[PDB]
Amino acid sequence: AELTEVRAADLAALEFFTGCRPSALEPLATQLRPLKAEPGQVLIRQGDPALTFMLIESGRVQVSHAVADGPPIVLDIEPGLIIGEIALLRDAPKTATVVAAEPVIGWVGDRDAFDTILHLPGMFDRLVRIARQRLAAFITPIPVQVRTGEWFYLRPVLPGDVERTSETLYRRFQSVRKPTRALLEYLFEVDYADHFVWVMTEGALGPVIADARFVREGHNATMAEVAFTVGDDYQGRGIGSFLMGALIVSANYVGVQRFNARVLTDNMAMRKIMDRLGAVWVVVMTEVDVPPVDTVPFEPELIDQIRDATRKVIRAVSQ
Ligand SMILES: [Cl-]
Ligand SMILES: [Cl-]
Ligand SMILES: [Cl-]
Repeated sequence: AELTEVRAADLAALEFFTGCRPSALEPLATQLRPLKAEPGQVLIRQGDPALTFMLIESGRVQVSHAVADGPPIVLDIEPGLIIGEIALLRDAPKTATVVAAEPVIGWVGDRDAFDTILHLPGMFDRLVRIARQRLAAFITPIPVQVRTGEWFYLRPVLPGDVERTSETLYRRFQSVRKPTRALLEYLFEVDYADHFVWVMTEGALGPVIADARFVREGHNATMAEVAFTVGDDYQGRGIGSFLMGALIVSANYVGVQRFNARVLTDNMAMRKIMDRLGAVWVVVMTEVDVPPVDTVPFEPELIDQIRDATRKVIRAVSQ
Protein backbone atom coordinates (compact mmCIF):
# COMPACT_ATOMS: atom_id res chain seq x y z
CA ALA A 1 0.00 0.00 0.00
CA GLU A 2 1.77 3.11 -1.39
CA LEU A 3 -1.40 5.02 -2.16
CA THR A 4 -1.83 5.35 1.64
CA GLU A 5 1.41 7.41 1.92
CA VAL A 6 0.39 9.59 -1.06
CA ARG A 7 -3.14 9.98 0.36
CA ALA A 8 -1.71 11.05 3.71
CA ALA A 9 0.33 13.54 1.77
CA ASP A 10 -2.60 15.22 -0.01
CA LEU A 11 -4.56 15.26 3.24
CA ALA A 12 -1.67 16.98 5.07
CA ALA A 13 -1.74 19.81 2.47
CA LEU A 14 -5.33 20.76 3.04
CA GLU A 15 -6.24 23.91 4.92
CA PHE A 16 -8.38 21.60 7.15
CA PHE A 17 -5.23 19.69 8.31
CA THR A 18 -2.77 22.55 8.57
CA GLY A 19 -0.16 21.75 11.16
CA CYS A 20 -0.59 17.94 11.23
CA ARG A 21 2.38 15.77 10.17
CA PRO A 22 1.56 13.70 6.99
CA SER A 23 2.48 10.45 8.71
CA ALA A 24 0.05 11.04 11.57
CA LEU A 25 -2.64 11.18 8.88
CA GLU A 26 -1.71 7.76 7.42
CA PRO A 27 -4.40 5.72 9.37
CA LEU A 28 -7.04 8.29 8.45
CA ALA A 29 -5.86 7.98 4.83
CA THR A 30 -6.78 4.29 5.01
CA GLN A 31 -10.30 5.25 5.96
CA LEU A 32 -11.05 8.13 3.52
CA ARG A 33 -11.97 7.78 -0.16
CA PRO A 34 -11.43 10.57 -2.72
CA LEU A 35 -14.54 11.94 -4.45
CA LYS A 36 -14.83 14.07 -7.58
CA ALA A 37 -18.09 15.61 -8.78
CA GLU A 38 -19.39 17.78 -11.61
CA PRO A 39 -21.45 21.00 -11.45
CA GLY A 40 -25.10 20.01 -10.91
CA GLN A 41 -24.17 16.65 -9.30
CA VAL A 42 -26.00 15.60 -6.12
CA LEU A 43 -23.44 15.03 -3.39
CA ILE A 44 -26.30 14.25 -0.95
CA ARG A 45 -29.97 13.65 -1.60
CA GLN A 46 -32.75 14.43 0.74
CA GLY A 47 -34.15 11.17 2.24
CA ASP A 48 -30.80 9.35 2.07
CA PRO A 49 -29.48 7.53 5.15
CA ALA A 50 -26.56 9.25 6.79
CA LEU A 51 -23.76 6.82 5.78
CA THR A 52 -20.82 9.13 5.33
CA PHE A 53 -19.46 12.65 5.80
CA MET A 54 -17.58 14.53 3.21
CA LEU A 55 -14.57 16.72 3.65
CA ILE A 56 -14.51 19.06 0.64
CA GLU A 57 -11.07 20.13 -0.60
CA SER A 58 -12.43 22.52 -3.21
CA GLY A 59 -15.66 23.42 -4.96
CA ARG A 60 -18.62 25.42 -3.78
CA VAL A 61 -21.68 23.44 -2.80
CA GLN A 62 -25.34 24.38 -2.62
CA VAL A 63 -27.61 23.17 0.17
CA SER A 64 -31.38 23.10 -0.24
CA HIS A 65 -34.26 21.80 1.83
CA ALA A 66 -37.27 20.57 -0.08
CA VAL A 67 -40.62 21.48 1.53
CA ALA A 68 -43.81 19.49 0.66
CA ASP A 69 -45.55 22.85 0.05
CA GLY A 70 -43.88 25.46 -2.29
CA PRO A 71 -40.31 25.53 -3.86
CA PRO A 72 -37.04 24.30 -2.10
CA ILE A 73 -35.19 26.80 0.13
CA VAL A 74 -31.51 27.17 -0.91
CA LEU A 75 -27.98 28.28 0.34
CA ASP A 76 -24.28 28.46 -0.58
CA ILE A 77 -21.20 27.25 1.17
CA GLU A 78 -17.54 27.61 0.25
CA PRO A 79 -15.27 24.52 0.72
CA GLY A 80 -12.90 23.66 3.62
CA LEU A 81 -15.61 22.16 5.76
CA ILE A 82 -17.23 18.88 6.43
CA ILE A 83 -20.81 18.29 5.38
CA GLY A 84 -23.16 15.58 6.58
CA GLU A 85 -21.36 14.97 9.92
CA ILE A 86 -24.44 15.82 12.09
CA ALA A 87 -26.80 13.48 10.33
CA LEU A 88 -24.00 10.88 10.38
CA LEU A 89 -23.57 11.10 14.18
CA ARG A 90 -27.29 11.28 14.81
CA ASP A 91 -28.06 8.41 12.36
CA ALA A 92 -30.89 10.53 10.99
CA PRO A 93 -32.01 10.59 7.39
CA LYS A 94 -30.79 13.65 5.48
CA THR A 95 -33.29 16.44 5.29
CA ALA A 96 -31.37 18.71 2.94
CA THR A 97 -30.15 18.16 -0.60
CA VAL A 98 -26.53 19.14 -1.42
CA VAL A 99 -25.33 19.80 -4.96
CA ALA A 100 -21.97 20.67 -6.47
CA ALA A 101 -22.21 24.23 -7.78
CA GLU A 102 -18.60 23.96 -9.05
CA PRO A 103 -16.45 20.90 -9.81
CA VAL A 104 -15.96 19.35 -6.35
CA ILE A 105 -12.94 17.46 -4.97
CA GLY A 106 -12.97 15.91 -1.59
CA TRP A 107 -13.00 12.98 0.77
CA VAL A 108 -15.68 10.65 2.08
CA GLY A 109 -15.47 8.74 5.36
CA ASP A 110 -17.75 6.83 7.68
CA ARG A 111 -18.51 7.58 11.34
CA ASP A 112 -15.33 5.71 12.44
CA ALA A 113 -13.29 7.89 10.14
CA PHE A 114 -15.00 10.96 11.68
CA ASP A 115 -14.15 9.63 15.20
CA THR A 116 -10.53 9.28 14.00
CA ILE A 117 -10.51 12.88 12.98
CA LEU A 118 -12.01 13.94 16.30
CA HIS A 119 -9.10 12.33 18.17
CA LEU A 120 -6.27 13.79 16.06
CA PRO A 121 -4.37 16.53 17.93
CA GLY A 122 -5.90 19.98 17.46
CA MET A 123 -8.80 18.63 15.41
CA PHE A 124 -11.78 18.47 17.82
CA ASP A 125 -11.30 22.20 18.59
CA ARG A 126 -10.79 23.03 15.00
CA LEU A 127 -14.07 21.29 13.99
CA VAL A 128 -15.91 23.15 16.78
CA ARG A 129 -14.46 26.44 15.50
CA ILE A 130 -15.61 25.64 11.91
CA ALA A 131 -19.14 24.83 13.23
CA ARG A 132 -19.14 28.06 15.30
CA GLN A 133 -18.19 30.16 12.25
CA ARG A 134 -20.77 28.48 10.03
CA LEU A 135 -23.54 29.02 12.68
CA ALA A 136 -22.60 32.64 13.49
CA ALA A 137 -23.75 33.54 9.99
CA PHE A 138 -27.28 32.34 10.97
CA ILE A 139 -27.35 34.47 14.17
CA THR A 140 -28.22 38.13 14.50
CA PRO A 141 -27.95 39.08 18.18
CA ILE A 142 -31.21 40.82 19.29
CA PRO A 143 -30.74 43.87 21.53
CA VAL A 144 -33.01 43.57 24.52
CA GLN A 145 -33.63 45.92 27.39
CA VAL A 146 -33.59 44.46 30.87
CA ARG A 147 -35.69 46.03 33.64
CA THR A 148 -32.59 47.79 34.97
CA GLY A 149 -32.60 49.77 31.71
CA GLU A 150 -29.28 48.16 30.73
CA TRP A 151 -29.12 46.83 27.17
CA PHE A 152 -27.83 43.38 26.36
CA TYR A 153 -27.96 41.15 23.33
CA LEU A 154 -29.82 37.89 23.13
CA ARG A 155 -28.72 35.06 20.88
CA PRO A 156 -28.73 31.24 20.75
CA VAL A 157 -25.61 29.64 22.16
CA LEU A 158 -22.78 28.94 19.68
CA PRO A 159 -20.43 25.88 19.36
CA GLY A 160 -17.43 26.73 21.54
CA ASP A 161 -19.16 29.05 24.02
CA VAL A 162 -17.57 28.04 27.41
CA GLU A 163 -21.08 28.03 28.95
CA ARG A 164 -22.28 25.37 26.48
CA THR A 165 -21.26 23.02 29.34
CA SER A 166 -20.28 13.61 30.08
CA GLU A 167 -22.32 11.08 31.96
CA THR A 168 -25.05 13.78 31.67
CA LEU A 169 -24.19 13.70 27.92
CA TYR A 170 -24.82 9.97 27.51
CA ARG A 171 -27.84 9.93 29.77
CA ARG A 172 -29.29 12.27 27.12
CA PHE A 173 -27.77 11.16 23.80
CA GLN A 174 -28.45 7.49 24.68
CA SER A 175 -29.67 6.83 21.07
CA VAL A 176 -26.16 7.02 19.61
CA ARG A 177 -24.91 3.41 19.12
CA LYS A 178 -21.49 2.44 20.54
CA PRO A 179 -20.47 5.99 20.85
CA THR A 180 -17.11 7.59 22.07
CA ARG A 181 -16.76 10.57 24.38
CA ALA A 182 -15.45 12.55 21.50
CA LEU A 183 -18.51 11.77 19.26
CA LEU A 184 -20.90 12.78 22.15
CA GLU A 185 -19.01 15.91 22.90
CA TYR A 186 -19.01 17.12 19.33
CA LEU A 187 -22.79 16.41 18.95
CA PHE A 188 -23.30 18.30 22.23
CA GLU A 189 -21.69 21.42 20.68
CA VAL A 190 -23.97 21.44 17.66
CA ASP A 191 -27.24 20.25 19.25
CA TYR A 192 -30.28 22.63 18.95
CA ALA A 193 -32.93 19.87 18.93
CA ASP A 194 -32.77 18.16 22.34
CA HIS A 195 -30.91 21.06 23.91
CA PHE A 196 -31.67 24.72 23.44
CA VAL A 197 -29.55 27.38 25.12
CA TRP A 198 -30.11 31.10 25.11
CA VAL A 199 -27.18 33.37 25.94
CA MET A 200 -27.19 37.09 26.83
CA THR A 201 -24.10 39.09 25.93
CA GLU A 202 -22.44 42.35 27.03
CA GLY A 203 -22.56 44.10 23.64
CA ALA A 204 -23.45 42.50 20.26
CA LEU A 205 -20.18 40.61 19.93
CA GLY A 206 -19.09 40.63 23.59
CA PRO A 207 -18.73 38.05 26.41
CA VAL A 208 -21.63 35.88 27.55
CA ILE A 209 -22.85 37.15 30.88
CA ALA A 210 -25.79 34.85 31.45
CA ASP A 211 -27.43 31.73 30.05
CA ALA A 212 -30.67 29.71 30.17
CA ARG A 213 -31.42 26.19 28.78
CA PHE A 214 -34.04 23.52 28.32
CA VAL A 215 -32.88 19.86 27.93
CA ARG A 216 -35.62 17.59 26.70
CA GLU A 217 -36.16 14.61 29.06
CA GLY A 218 -35.19 12.33 26.17
CA HIS A 219 -34.77 12.68 22.42
CA ASN A 220 -37.98 14.57 21.51
CA ALA A 221 -39.86 14.56 24.84
CA THR A 222 -42.44 17.30 25.47
CA MET A 223 -40.99 17.46 28.98
CA ALA A 224 -37.64 19.35 29.41
CA GLU A 225 -35.45 20.21 32.38
CA VAL A 226 -34.45 23.93 32.73
CA ALA A 227 -31.38 25.66 34.25
CA PHE A 228 -30.28 29.31 34.40
CA THR A 229 -26.89 30.85 35.15
CA VAL A 230 -26.11 34.55 35.62
CA GLY A 231 -22.55 35.97 35.83
CA ASP A 232 -21.19 37.62 39.00
CA ASP A 233 -21.70 41.40 38.55
CA TYR A 234 -25.08 40.82 36.93
CA GLN A 235 -27.38 39.38 39.52
CA GLY A 236 -30.66 41.01 40.37
CA ARG A 237 -30.81 42.96 37.08
CA GLY A 238 -33.86 41.23 35.48
CA ILE A 239 -31.72 38.90 33.32
CA GLY A 240 -32.86 35.37 34.19
CA SER A 241 -36.42 36.58 34.06
CA PHE A 242 -35.81 37.82 30.51
CA LEU A 243 -34.06 34.66 29.38
CA MET A 244 -36.96 32.66 30.70
CA GLY A 245 -39.16 34.62 28.34
CA ALA A 246 -36.87 33.63 25.45
CA LEU A 247 -36.82 30.05 26.71
CA ILE A 248 -40.71 29.92 26.66
CA VAL A 249 -40.93 31.18 23.03
CA SER A 250 -38.42 28.53 21.92
CA ALA A 251 -40.14 25.68 23.84
CA ASN A 252 -43.62 26.44 22.31
CA TYR A 253 -42.14 26.70 18.80
CA VAL A 254 -40.50 23.27 19.07
CA GLY A 255 -43.33 21.60 21.03
CA VAL A 256 -41.97 21.35 24.59
CA GLN A 257 -45.07 21.41 26.73
CA ARG A 258 -43.54 21.07 30.21
CA PHE A 259 -40.54 22.15 32.33
CA ASN A 260 -38.86 20.74 35.41
CA ALA A 261 -36.12 22.21 37.56
CA ARG A 262 -34.11 21.50 40.70
CA VAL A 263 -31.31 23.30 42.71
CA LEU A 264 -30.00 25.10 45.85
CA THR A 265 -32.09 26.60 48.63
CA ASP A 266 -29.77 29.64 48.14
CA ASN A 267 -30.66 31.03 44.72
CA MET A 268 -34.18 32.35 45.31
CA ALA A 269 -33.71 33.83 41.83
CA MET A 270 -34.28 30.34 40.30
CA ARG A 271 -37.29 29.78 42.58
CA LYS A 272 -38.54 33.23 41.58
CA ILE A 273 -38.26 32.34 37.90
CA MET A 274 -40.21 29.08 38.27
CA ASP A 275 -42.40 30.78 40.83
CA ARG A 276 -43.69 33.15 38.09
CA LEU A 277 -45.10 30.10 36.20
CA GLY A 278 -46.66 28.91 39.47
CA ALA A 279 -44.07 26.25 40.41
CA VAL A 280 -44.57 23.50 43.09
CA TRP A 281 -41.54 22.81 45.40
CA VAL A 282 -40.79 19.45 47.11
CA VAL A 283 -32.31 21.73 47.77
CA VAL A 284 -35.75 21.55 46.07
CA MET A 285 -37.56 20.51 42.77
CA THR A 286 -40.60 21.35 40.53
CA GLU A 287 -42.60 20.79 37.35
CA VAL A 288 -44.64 23.39 35.35
CA ASP A 289 -46.49 23.65 32.03
CA VAL A 290 -44.81 25.93 29.50
CA PRO A 291 -47.30 28.87 29.25
CA PRO A 292 -48.69 29.81 25.76
CA VAL A 293 -46.56 32.30 23.73
CA ASP A 294 -49.48 34.68 24.58
CA THR A 295 -48.19 35.48 28.02
CA VAL A 296 -44.56 36.28 27.73
CA PRO A 297 -44.52 40.06 28.32
CA PHE A 298 -42.54 41.01 25.19
CA GLU A 299 -43.58 42.98 22.19
CA PRO A 300 -44.99 40.83 19.36
CA GLU A 301 -42.06 41.81 17.14
CA LEU A 302 -39.61 40.58 19.76
CA ILE A 303 -41.54 37.27 19.90
CA ASP A 304 -41.23 36.93 16.07
CA GLN A 305 -37.47 37.62 16.21
CA ILE A 306 -36.81 35.09 18.99
CA ARG A 307 -38.85 32.51 17.03
CA ASP A 308 -37.10 33.24 13.78
CA ALA A 309 -33.65 33.05 15.52
CA THR A 310 -34.76 29.68 16.97
CA ARG A 311 -35.90 28.76 13.38
CA LYS A 312 -32.71 29.76 11.68
CA VAL A 313 -30.32 27.96 14.08
CA ILE A 314 -32.23 24.69 14.01
CA ARG A 315 -32.25 24.92 10.18
CA ALA A 316 -28.41 25.52 10.14
CA VAL A 317 -27.92 22.32 12.03
CA SER A 318 -30.37 20.28 9.94
CA GLN A 319 -28.59 18.14 7.37
CL1 LIG B 1 -18.24 26.74 4.97
CL1 LIG C 1 -26.21 5.39 15.97
CL1 LIG D 1 -10.92 13.25 27.09
